[PDB]
Amino acid sequence: GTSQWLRKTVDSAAVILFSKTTCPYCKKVKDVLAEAKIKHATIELDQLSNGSAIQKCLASFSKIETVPQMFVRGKFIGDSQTVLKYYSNDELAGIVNESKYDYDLIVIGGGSGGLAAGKEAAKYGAKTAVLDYVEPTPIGTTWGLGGTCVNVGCIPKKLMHQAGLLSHALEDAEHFGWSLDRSKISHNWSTMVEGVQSHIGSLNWGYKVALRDNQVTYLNAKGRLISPHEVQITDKNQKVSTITGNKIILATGERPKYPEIPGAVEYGITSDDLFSLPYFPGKTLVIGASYVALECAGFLASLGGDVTVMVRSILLRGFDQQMAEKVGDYMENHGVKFAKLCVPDEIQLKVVDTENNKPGLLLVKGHYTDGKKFEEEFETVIFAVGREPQLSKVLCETVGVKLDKNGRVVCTDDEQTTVSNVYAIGDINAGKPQLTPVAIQAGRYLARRLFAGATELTDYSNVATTVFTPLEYGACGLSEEDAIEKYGDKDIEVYHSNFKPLEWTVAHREDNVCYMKLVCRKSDNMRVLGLHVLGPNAGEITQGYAVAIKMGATKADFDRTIGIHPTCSETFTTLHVTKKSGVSPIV
Amino acid sequence: GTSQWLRKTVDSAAVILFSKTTCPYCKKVKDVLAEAKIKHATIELDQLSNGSAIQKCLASFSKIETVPQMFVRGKFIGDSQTVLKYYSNDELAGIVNESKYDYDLIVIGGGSGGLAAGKEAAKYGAKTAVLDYVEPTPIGTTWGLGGTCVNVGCIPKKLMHQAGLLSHALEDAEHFGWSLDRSKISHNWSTMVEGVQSHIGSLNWGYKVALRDNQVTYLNAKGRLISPHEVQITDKNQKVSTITGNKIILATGERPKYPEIPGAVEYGITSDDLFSLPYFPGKTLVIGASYVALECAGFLASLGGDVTVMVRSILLRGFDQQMAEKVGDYMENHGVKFAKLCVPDEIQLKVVDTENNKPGLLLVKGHYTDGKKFEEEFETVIFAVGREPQLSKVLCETVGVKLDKNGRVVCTDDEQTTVSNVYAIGDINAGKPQLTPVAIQAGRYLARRLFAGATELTDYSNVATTVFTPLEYGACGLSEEDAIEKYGDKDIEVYHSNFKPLEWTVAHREDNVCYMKLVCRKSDNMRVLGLHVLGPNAGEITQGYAVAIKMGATKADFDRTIGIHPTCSETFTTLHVTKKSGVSPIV
Ligand SMILES: Cc1cc2nc3c(=O)[nH]c(=O)nc-3n(C[C@H](O)[C@H](O)[C@H](O)COP(=O)(O)OP(=O)(O)OC[C@H]3O[C@@H](n4cnc5c(N)ncnc54)[C@H](O)[C@@H]3O)c2cc1C
Ligand SMILES: Cc1cc2nc3c(=O)[nH]c(=O)nc-3n(C[C@H](O)[C@H](O)[C@H](O)COP(=O)(O)OP(=O)(O)OC[C@H]3O[C@@H](n4cnc5c(N)ncnc54)[C@H](O)[C@@H]3O)c2cc1C
Ligand SMILES: COCCNC1CCN(C(C)=O)CC1
Ligand SMILES: COCCNC1CCN(C(C)=O)CC1
Ligand SMILES: COCCNC1CCN(C(C)=O)CC1
Ligand SMILES: COCCNC1CCN(C(C)=O)CC1
Repeated sequence: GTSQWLRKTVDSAAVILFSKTTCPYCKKVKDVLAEAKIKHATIELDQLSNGSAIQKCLASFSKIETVPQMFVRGKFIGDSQTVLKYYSNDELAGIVNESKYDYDLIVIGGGSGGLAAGKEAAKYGAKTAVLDYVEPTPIGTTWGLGGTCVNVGCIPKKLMHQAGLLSHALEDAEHFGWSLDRSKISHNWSTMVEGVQSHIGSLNWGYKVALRDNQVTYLNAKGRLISPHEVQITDKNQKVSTITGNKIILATGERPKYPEIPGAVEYGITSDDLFSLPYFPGKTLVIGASYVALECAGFLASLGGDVTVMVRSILLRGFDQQMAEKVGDYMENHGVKFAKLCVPDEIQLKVVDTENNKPGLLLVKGHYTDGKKFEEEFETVIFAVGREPQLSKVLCETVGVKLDKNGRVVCTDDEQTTVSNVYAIGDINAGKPQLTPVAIQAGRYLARRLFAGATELTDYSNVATTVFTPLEYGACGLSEEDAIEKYGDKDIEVYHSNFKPLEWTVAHREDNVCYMKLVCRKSDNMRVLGLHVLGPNAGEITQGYAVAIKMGATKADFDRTIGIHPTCSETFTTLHVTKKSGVSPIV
Repeated sequence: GTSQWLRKTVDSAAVILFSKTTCPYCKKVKDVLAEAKIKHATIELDQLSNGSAIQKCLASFSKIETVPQMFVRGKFIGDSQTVLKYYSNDELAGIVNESKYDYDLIVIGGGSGGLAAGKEAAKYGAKTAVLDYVEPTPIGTTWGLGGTCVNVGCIPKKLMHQAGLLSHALEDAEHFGWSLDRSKISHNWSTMVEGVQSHIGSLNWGYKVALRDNQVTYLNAKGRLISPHEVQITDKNQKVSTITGNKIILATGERPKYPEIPGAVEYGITSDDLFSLPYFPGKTLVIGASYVALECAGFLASLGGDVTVMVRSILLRGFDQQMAEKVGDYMENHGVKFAKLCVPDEIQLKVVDTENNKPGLLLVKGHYTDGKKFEEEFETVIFAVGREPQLSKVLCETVGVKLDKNGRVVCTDDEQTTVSNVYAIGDINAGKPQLTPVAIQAGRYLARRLFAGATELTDYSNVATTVFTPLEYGACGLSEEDAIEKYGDKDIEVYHSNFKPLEWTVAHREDNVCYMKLVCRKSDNMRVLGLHVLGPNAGEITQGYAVAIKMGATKADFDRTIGIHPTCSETFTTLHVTKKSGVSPIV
């Protein structure tokens, strides 16, 4: 038990000191390592109820039972007198750098998860390398260090969402007394892109500085695992070489899919291209119905564009479908057109003019599920029909890492693959929510278990989400249909209400469009199984409730907590209308 | 136990039916009452684990042990056969209206608490009257039904706060690509007031409609309790009369104080006057340092005004003083001037011109705590030096209701005064947080205990707050200094961080001004004693965390919950820098 943990810790830590906070001999070893700038993990035995037991187990490796004890990569180095001897004789630098491998850790993929894992491991003295490379899109788009979220995801998406939101603030201002005239103001796409891209540039540079300051080696190279400990790297000159590492973390993410039709790759774009596009897209077709599709369509319309969304079946598959329909209804009332139950069959009438900053023109042909035909011209066509990994480029199948039927890595609950020294984190971890804060938490927690003897696992359940459509949708836990499927309609109670933000009153916005509900399990003290809210700032509203749901909140916990007035969020503290009662939810 | 509860319930309920959901004789009595439009409370004995015991106790009043049993104001009316007999013989209307008093409930005060209490009591068949009157301010300002929050408080304050916030949205828009020029846009005060006042007007009317639709009598009259059951009312013609009631709820609120100096009442105004002022105040002095003072100063500056705040000692006395100082520092960097350690001694140079919509001009003289002199001219002087009840106008001291040294009503934990049939709720309840949602919860819960046999008490602990200064400040639980005083510095750990909203990046706003912290008790599993956040949308951020603190969240509960990205609120899920460590909190 304790003995099993200690063996695992000693074997995988790079440099680790067993100590006590009250021991001057430990302090003198700490000072020597600090001064030689040797980084290491420290385990303070007097701060663990298990400490006396661990102290005895140490003797199985060192034959001594006292503190301090220093280990390097599984080898007992010495006690106080012995470490200071190596220091005085200038033997200590060569002792702590001695390794069977080039690196204690190689991270393949320099995005949300991989950067977090790499920086946290180097905190504890692991010799670490982070590999990152960006395969260009079909039209040649590329970007800097940091992954999908930073460069072509959460960060630019929310900044352009904010640009769309400011449209409505400009309209609202006249009602609150400001002298501007909204009808005489227009938007400049290229000015917005320049500002967004300048912020992303500071993030790329910030990550390079952070790695250098943690003594992490950054290689801008394409990595391929060719045996359990060997990574083949190809650089920007196509020079090829091999590096070795003790532990391997796979963190290579995903990229957008294209449908298998004529013209798609040649004449359409994806979200990868949109966030740095030099010209306004113009009349735009978005094919797909995921949150990427709806978020992108939504801000394009708020920035004055003519936007159509082509929906194969339903909006936001996998989310609560009542809330998905209210989301789409809001977008349709505020400009966005929808081609429902429709798929494309083929896509060129005019070539893009990059010198004069003008889109081309495309003819899109498709059909509806009843057989009727679709045909219409667009300047830009954006595909948002999902994302997939490409692990055949990352992973020789003879290494023995097991993949599932979607090509994602099958992992134990501590992120281990079927090869004992190889782990996987982030979007390529089969079955996990595909989100940036999940990837960061997995990576940081994993590095602590490998190199600092930590035990805490990542908790993947009830992770909250927000869809940043023009009216935002936040959620935590089960959709209503999923709760009813799992427990039965008789055992589910739903409390709900419409609401109107106070900010919408003087501005003359709509009365009964914002909405919220709690899905509860009757037979478990009315436990809150799922929380759902459509309204402004939905992400800020939802976040704090995710802690309470993590601890098992019930309806009674929401009732006894007092609201903050005036806010949108306070409506959750006084809900009382149930769906079973048939009483209207309007304000 | 059960017997004691049942006696209390039967004695104070107006009309109550003891029933079972599976009994057709109960359903036929329900239908008869429903059809005669007799409102009543219902207690379903098969839905309480205590039901069999209650069924036997019923026989102490009726000599029968079966359901249904109908009671009116403490008197057993009959079983099924007997109730339908009264109905068939047209004796039932006169049986349920029979009362020793005019009303089952008289509520004195028609604001946040009083309106909530009155409407909830009439739900259960209590014959109810709500009295409301608005004493005019020194210059003659008055307003309609609904209390301080609706008319001269939370509602207009936040709407003018929103008007100030839109200033910064107008500036931000150019950076996000919109073609407006902020420097050429001005604000029109009277246009804003017209819109704010139109919304308040719809609230006044909405409350009158709601009372009529619940069969509550609304009397626009000044009430005075002259004996335990007698209320003297004076109407708008000074006609005087007396009405009687079984239960009395006092809910009369507070009004602004004036300092005892020459010129204050004659030439200054308070928040009561500001929210409907026909002209822009111009160059304005705000005397005081409470949240009212800072909120009002803050939006006046955002609307283009020249604003000074005169502070006797500290800002936001009673709130966390580190956060109070960051609040004030932000206001000072964005325009607001401060006269620190200063008090006024006397206040006319020009009379207000109401025909041409122009303020007057005043000379203010004062002194600093070291003895130096203050002297300066202002167009408007606003006093925000606290609020107080005036219960000598509400309450003959011979009734025997006990007051504390501040003139607030001393209450038991179920809101009872020292007179057994008289209760107090809202701002006049001594020792309670003075907030609109506390008053609403107290009133609704109290009406259910009086007239529906409920037992749940209002929980007054750890009630969250938000100060709507230009940069908002939300909090829940203990300030840091209060936690250190109660538990000792050694037992307190503080995790904190600066942050920057993603929306501030492209807009080039400040890097290290937003701030958050968790104050935790080491010896109680790092329990979160207090949460503090300075930033945009602080009220929406804080609300949901109040549920988790109500259930006793620890630091580990915050760590294991995953963030929503990108939001301000997610920074609470990854805090790690402690104050004890001395590590900088900057981004
Ligand atoms: C449009 C869009 C919007 C999104 N919005 C949000 C949002 O609001 N909130 C949220 O939580 N999530 C959002 N996401 C999801 C989020 O981007 C991902 O969940 C997250 O980036 C996953 O991180 P990761 O570490 O798994 O991979 P990534 O961040 O994708 O990083 C992987 C990196 O590895 C590189 N790489 C690949 N193969 C190799 C190789 N062989 N050698 C070297 N390097 C390689 C890739 O080029 C990339 O740089 C969004 C995603 C998209 C597409
Ligand atoms: C400027 C300002 C801003 C505020 N902002 C907020 C905020 O953002 N959030 C928040 O939670 N709280 C806020 N508050 C506090 C909130 O207004 C009060 O806590 C709340 O109104 C208390 O309600 P109440 O029922 O106790 O009394 P009130 O709402 O004051 O109602 C009492 C009513 O009784 C009437 N009355 C008095 N005497 C008699 C009599 N003898 N006969 C008949 N009627 C009588 C009064 O005229 C009044 O109409 C603010 C207060 C102020 C002053
Ligand atoms: C067969 O190997 C091709 C490798 N592709 C990439 C292209 C250039 N890369 C970078 C670092 O941009 C790294 C290698
Ligand atoms: C005065 O010059 C105006 C610029 N001419 C542009 C050239 C490019 N055009 C395209 C590509 O359709 C549009 C007209
Ligand atoms: C001595 O009694 C004076 C009563 N003052 C008020 C003035 C007029 N009121 C209203 C309802 O506006 C009610 C009575
Ligand atoms: C053309 O008329 C302009 C209005 N004249 C106003 C009259 C009132 N004045 C005061 C009260 O100072 C200011 C000048």
